[PDB]
Amino acid sequence: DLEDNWETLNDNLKVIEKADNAAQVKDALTKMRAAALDAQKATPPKLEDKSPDSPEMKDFRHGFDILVGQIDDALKLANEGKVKEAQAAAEQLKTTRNAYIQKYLKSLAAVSSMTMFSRVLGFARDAIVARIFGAGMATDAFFVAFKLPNLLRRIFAEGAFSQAFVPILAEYKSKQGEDATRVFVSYVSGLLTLALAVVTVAGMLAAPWVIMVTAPGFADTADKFALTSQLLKITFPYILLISLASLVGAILNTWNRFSIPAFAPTLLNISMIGFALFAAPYFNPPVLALAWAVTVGGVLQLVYQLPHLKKIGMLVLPRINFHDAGAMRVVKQMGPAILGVSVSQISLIINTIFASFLASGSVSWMYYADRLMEFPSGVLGVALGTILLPSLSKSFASGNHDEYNRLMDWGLRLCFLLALPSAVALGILSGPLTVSLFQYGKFTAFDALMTQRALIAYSVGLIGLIVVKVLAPGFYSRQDIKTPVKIAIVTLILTQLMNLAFIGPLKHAGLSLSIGLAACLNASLLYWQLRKQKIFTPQPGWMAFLLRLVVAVLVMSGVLLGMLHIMPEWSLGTMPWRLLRLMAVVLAGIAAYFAALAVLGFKVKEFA
Repeated sequence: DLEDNWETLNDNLKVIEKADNAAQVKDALTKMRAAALDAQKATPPKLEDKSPDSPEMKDFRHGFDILVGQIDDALKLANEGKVKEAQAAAEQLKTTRNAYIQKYLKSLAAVSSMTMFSRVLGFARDAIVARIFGAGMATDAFFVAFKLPNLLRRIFAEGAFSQAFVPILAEYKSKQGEDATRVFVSYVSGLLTLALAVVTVAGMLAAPWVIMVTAPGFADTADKFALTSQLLKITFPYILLISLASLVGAILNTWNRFSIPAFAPTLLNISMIGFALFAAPYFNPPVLALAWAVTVGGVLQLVYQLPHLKKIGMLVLPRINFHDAGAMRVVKQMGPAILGVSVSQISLIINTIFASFLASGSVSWMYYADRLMEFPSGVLGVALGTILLPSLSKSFASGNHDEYNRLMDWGLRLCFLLALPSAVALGILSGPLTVSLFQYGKFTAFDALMTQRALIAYSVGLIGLIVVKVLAPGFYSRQDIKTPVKIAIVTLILTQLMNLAFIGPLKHAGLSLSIGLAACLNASLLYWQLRKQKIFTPQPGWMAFLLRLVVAVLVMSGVLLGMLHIMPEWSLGTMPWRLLRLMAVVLAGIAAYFAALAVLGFKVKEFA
C-alpha cells in the first residue's frame, strides 16, 4: 500500500534523527530506499482515474526518483561514517516529499468539490437570506422559482452530459489528436447553446403555465402567482448559464487543475449574499434582488472559467451549423440516458405540487431544512468516496468477486458506522441548529420550529443516501445493467404514495419524511437486487456488529440529551455565542461517540 509505505518512511525518518550508530543509520536509509522504490508503484489518490503511463503518473514517479537519489547520497554518507551529514540529508528529504509528491496525495473527491470555505459561504448565504426576509411568502416564491430551473439543468448539464460528453472528450484527446477536439467541442457547445436558448426562451414566455403545472396552490393566496412567475422569468436564463459553465468545468477538469471549476459555486454564493445585503432595499418587492442575484451569479461562474480555457487552447467558438453530423455522436448517448434522468425530476415536481396546497412557508421550511442536511450529506459522501469507492473501483476492474465482496461488506459496515450517528445526532440537535443558525429578524421561532420538524424528517434519508452512493457503482460498473432506472421508477411511485399518506397527519414534515424513507428504500432495493443477482454475498458477523453500533449510537444520544438539558436557551445571545454553545455540544457528542466505540471493542488507528 502507498499509505503503508508512507508511514514506513515517516517512522524511519524519525528513527534516523534519533540515531547513534552507523549501523542504525545505514539500516534505516537502506529500508527507506527499498520502501521509496516500492511506493513508486501505487496509483496515487489524486490520479485514480489516470492510466499508469500518462505523464501524470510519470511526474509522480519522478518525484520518488529524486527521493531515491537523495537516499542513495545519504547511504553513501553513512557508509563513510558521517552520521551527522547522513542525518542532514534525512532532514532535507522532507523538502522533496513536500514539493513533488504532496500534491498527489489529495483525494480526487476532495479536490473535486466542497472545500470548507465554500461550505461556510453557502451557510452564510442561507442565514443571510433568512435573516433579511426568510420563511415568508416571498421566499416561497423564490425557492419554487429557484428549484424549477435546477430540475432542467439535471437533464441538460450534469446528468446526460456526464453520461455522454465526459468519455467522448477523453477519446478525442487520445485517439483523435488535439486539434480535432477543438472542432468537436465547437459544435457540441454550439448545439448546446442553441437548445438551451430554445428552452429558456420558451420557459420565460410560458412561465405562468409552468407555475400552474408546478405549484398550483398559490392562487389560494393573493399575488403569489404574479411573484412566482416574475421570479421564474428572471431566473430561467440561469440554466443556459450553468450548463455552459458545467461544460467548461468538465473540459478544465480533463486538462488542468480540478480546483478552478470547483470554485464556481462560490460565485453564486457571493453574488447572493452581497446582492441581498446591498440591493434588497432597492427592489420592491425585495425578493427580486435574490432572483437577479441568481442570474448575475450565473454569468460570473461562466466568465470566471473562460480565461483559463484560453491557455489550454480550448476556447470555444460555438458553431451551430452541424445539425446532423456533429449532434449524433453525443445525442445517441443522451437518448438512453434521458429516460432515467427525466423520470427523476417528475417526482420532485409532484412533491412541489403537494407542497403548494399547504401553509405559506411550507416550501421555505422544507428548503432550509434541506440546506442544513446538505452539509453532512456532502461530508459523508466525499469521505466515503475517497476511502472505499476507489478501492471498489479497482477490485471490480481486475479481480473477481471474493475481494470485491469482502470490500463491499466492510464498506456497508462503514456506511452505518458514519451515517447512523450523524443522522440521529442531527435529529437531536435539530432545534439547536435551526435556532442558532437561522433565528434573526423576520425568522421567528415558529419558522425554526417548522424547519426543525422537517429536519427530523429529512434525517432518516442520510444513511439511505450514502448507502446508495456505495451500491450504485456496482451496477454502473456492469456495462449494460439498466435496472437502477426500474428501481428509481419504483422509488418514485412509492414516494408519491408515502406523501399521500404522510401529508394529512404530518403536514410538510410528511413530504419530508417521505423523501427520507425513500432514500432508504432506494438503498434497500439496490441491495436486494445486488444479492438476488448473486453479485455479492454478505459476510458473516453483522448481527453482533449492528448491536454494538446500536449501543454506541445510544451512548452518543444520551450524552447529547444530557448536555442539552444543562444548556441555556438557544436564543440567548448573538450568533457567535449561540454557535459557540453549539460547538460545545457538537464536539462533546462527537468525542462521546468515539469514546463509546473505543470502549465497545473498536479500533482507534487512523491514517491519512
